[PDB]
Amino acid sequence: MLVSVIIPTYNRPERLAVALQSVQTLDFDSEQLEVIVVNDHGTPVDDVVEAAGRSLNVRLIDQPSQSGPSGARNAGLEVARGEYVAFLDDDDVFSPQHLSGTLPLLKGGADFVYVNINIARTRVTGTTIADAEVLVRLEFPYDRGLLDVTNHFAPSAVVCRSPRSAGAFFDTALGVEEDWDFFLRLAHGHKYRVVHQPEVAIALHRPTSDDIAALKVYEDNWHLICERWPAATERAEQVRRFMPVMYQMAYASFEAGVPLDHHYYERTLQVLYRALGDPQPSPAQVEDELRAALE
Ligand SMILES: O=c1ccn([C@@H]2O[C@H](COP(=O)(O)OP(=O)(O)O[C@H]3O[C@H](CO)[C@@H](O)[C@H](O)[C@H]3O)[C@@H](O)[C@H]2O)c(=O)[nH]1
Ligand SMILES: Nc1ncnc2c1ncn2[C@@H]1O[C@H](CO)[C@@H](O)[C@@H]1O
Ligand SMILES: [Mg+2]
Repeated sequence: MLVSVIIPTYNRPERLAVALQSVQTLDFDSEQLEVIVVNDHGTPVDDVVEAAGRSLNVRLIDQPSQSGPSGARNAGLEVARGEYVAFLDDDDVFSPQHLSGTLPLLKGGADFVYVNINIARTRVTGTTIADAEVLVRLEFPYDRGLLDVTNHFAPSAVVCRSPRSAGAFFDTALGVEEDWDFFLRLAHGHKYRVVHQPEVAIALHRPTSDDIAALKVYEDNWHLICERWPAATERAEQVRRFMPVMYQMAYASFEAGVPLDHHYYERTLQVLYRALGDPQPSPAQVEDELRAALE
């Protein structure tokens, strides 16, 4: 009724158990909450789901074919009855404040809250987020249009007004950055009021020919998405120009068989945020920082 948790899942029955248990330890009245698990035509997870359902109002949906996270999430958005929807990937965990920390902002007039993200390089549980080897923390406020440049959060961090009621769904033609496209669909396409909640955190758990072709899917979907959704300030429209620069440097390294920094994208976001801010750096300066971020 109040909140629908949507968990797309695929061949990770055991991570899905951790995510569900992190819903069960929510500091929240469970009579107001439903959970929708969507098996994207992988190994069955009935016994995993029938276990948690002894406490949560849980629904298991079985896809007719492997549809990608877009098609699986959409299946959840279609039946989610909550005024509000909270996405949770099957390999991530909520903190117990995930809803008590976001719902007051939504009831107050927000349409879309994202919380802080801890990039967890060790597996954790919901009540033990702050016992993990935290590699990076994504905590960028919404004051600069960073989200217009490229994505800086993840669906496990998002609680938002019923997208089925807005008629806003995931694009099934995108297997990567389908979330970036969806966030802009809500914020621009449907004028959702985006608000950052920095007092709540999730734990997000995260070959050359292999790598070059992989990042190329990302750049090409990033161009697609940029073209579909123009930036809502001129500075952000200018700072998009440094993304193909960052890609070119990534490709250069990959071709020389040199590895990039572990979280070079997340170091890149910090450079792009800087470039969007009060004293504006010259492009040669950003370029030098994109270097360090990637080295
Ligand atoms: O065919 C698939 C693959 C995955 N999933 C589920 O989708 C979620 C995300 O999959 P995962 O492999 O964990 O994604 P990440 O690599 O962590 O992130 C991807 O999905 C993110 C949102 O989770 C986007 O931010 C990024 O573009 C993209 O890299 C999880 O619930 C998966 O179980 C499906 O339902 N179907
Ligand atoms: N604009 C973009 N948005 C999201 N991801 C992007 C991206 N450009 C590349 N990537 C690639 O996807 C992974 C990011 O964590 C990593 O594989 C790599 O950084
Ligand atoms: Mg993941």
